[PDB]
Amino acid sequence: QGMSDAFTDVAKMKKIKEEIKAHEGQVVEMTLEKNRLGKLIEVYPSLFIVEFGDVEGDKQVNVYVESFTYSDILTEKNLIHYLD
Amino acid sequence: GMSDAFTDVAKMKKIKEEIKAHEGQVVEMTLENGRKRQKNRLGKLIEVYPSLFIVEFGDVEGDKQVNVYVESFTYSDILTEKNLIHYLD
Repeated sequence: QGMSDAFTDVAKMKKIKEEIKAHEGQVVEMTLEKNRLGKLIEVYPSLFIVEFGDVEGDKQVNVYVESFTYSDILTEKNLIHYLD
Repeated sequence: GMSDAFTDVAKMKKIKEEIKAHEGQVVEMTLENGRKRQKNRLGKLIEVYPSLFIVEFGDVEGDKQVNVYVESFTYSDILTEKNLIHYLD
């Protein structure tokens, strides 16, 4: 007895890409497996871009931009949560 | 001694101006290494931000590629000549 179809790499990757695209322009909470809030400023086919340091509740002196691959999420290197 | 045209402050101001002015248009870029430029690429300057800019490669006529991808660059990357850039009309 194993994780359902919902947890195959192909299913999970499909969901990750969908969820990221759907949240473009909105706030995300992200970790490095020190949590940060960022704005999802750009979403592209092979990468996405987050601006950190200027979200209310997580304001920092340094405002910077970081790119992530979808693999960063799939592999659980970085965890992401989509804030409404 | 090179003139004030080539001080870091001068060059940074010009880089930022040139990128801002060229948003939406085509750039030619290549990595600094030897005299004979290798693997030059054409891309569209699709976004300009305060700390960086974003180029889409692979869909410019004359340099079309199977894979279309974006890459971001800092203004420091250009200032320090890690990547070379030219603004095509």
